[PDB]
Amino acid sequence: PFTIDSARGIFPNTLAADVVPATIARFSQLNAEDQLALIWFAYLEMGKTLTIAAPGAASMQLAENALKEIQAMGPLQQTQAMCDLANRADTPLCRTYASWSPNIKLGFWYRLGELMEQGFVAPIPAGYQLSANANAVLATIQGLESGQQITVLRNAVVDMGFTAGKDGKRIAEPVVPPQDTASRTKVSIEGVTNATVLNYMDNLNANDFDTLIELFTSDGALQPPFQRPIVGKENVLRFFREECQNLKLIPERGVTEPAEDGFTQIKVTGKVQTPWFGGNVGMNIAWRFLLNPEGKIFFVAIDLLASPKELLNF
Ligand SMILES: CC1=C(/C=C/C(C)=C/C=C/C(C)=C/C=C/C=C(C)/C=C/C=C(C)/C=C/C2=C(C)C(=O)CCC2(C)C)C(C)(C)CCC1=O
Ligand SMILES: [Cl-]
Repeated sequence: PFTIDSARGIFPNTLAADVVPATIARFSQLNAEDQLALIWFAYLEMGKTLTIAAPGAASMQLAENALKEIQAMGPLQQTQAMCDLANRADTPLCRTYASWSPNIKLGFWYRLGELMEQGFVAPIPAGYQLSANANAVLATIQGLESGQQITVLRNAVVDMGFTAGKDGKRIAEPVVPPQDTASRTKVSIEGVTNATVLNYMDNLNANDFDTLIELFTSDGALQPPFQRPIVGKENVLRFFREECQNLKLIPERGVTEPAEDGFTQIKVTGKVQTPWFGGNVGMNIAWRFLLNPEGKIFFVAIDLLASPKELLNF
């Protein structure tokens, strides 16, 4: 209950899927052309059984100029531009890309994937063979659960490009209006009646970010899977609005324990769906809450779990 960084240690039994950042670190070592080929390979195979949802119209508008610029290049330049993004080179295209929210980056690559499939953007060279390190990285990816697979792909996409400056322009999709109160569903969590946890889940499922943020302490933090804590209401609300639209949280069961100084620690396990895959991918998730004596959220961590065997009382 003293520091955000120490609260990171609550529920230390929770086995997170650290194969995801491990695999991202291996991927990030590879030659840029192998990075592009590997994801092409993974994308094609995954597309045999899982269809990515189409990017939103606003997103496509925001990426359109950059996409047109690439589409106007000769093939060798197209390949160089994509390598620039993978290498995190400092170029105008890489700076534009870095200014984008994850969803806009994902929609940019969604479009390039379609154009490569159609032959209008320089495809991976025919008969391309991955490097020794890259073939093993792909093998690991293809052995993971789909929820882990899609998280590796997102993290590879978000990592590309070049950030120059701390207070650089941030481009994101417009904020969706919250769900009308009448049509809202309420979660049920075995073992957990805590109103702050239930209101957390219900407000996020309704895209009601202004209500959600009011659950937090001023200095409170939210820790997304495999990322550092996002600290204080402005940064956490920013994150909700830019990155947390149209999720479906399906918490199942939890446990509630006292913590030092009248705090309460609560662990919930369940599933989450991203709007990119809808009901076809259910990620296995834990939430770890540290609530102050008044019930506000001092800290919440969201963990991608190593296996369904990490869900409480499987
Ligand atoms: C790149 C590339 C390509 C294309 C690649 C493409 C098109 C790849 C596309 C990949 C896509 C669309 C991946 C989407 C992933 C989404 C995830 C993991 C969302 C998780 C959300 C969670 C867990 C949120 C949970 C949350 C909960 C519960 C909270 O309680 C609080 C909020 C929080 C957010 C934390 C080509 C194919 C063209 C080849 C070349 C190449 O490189
Ligand atoms: Cl998402």
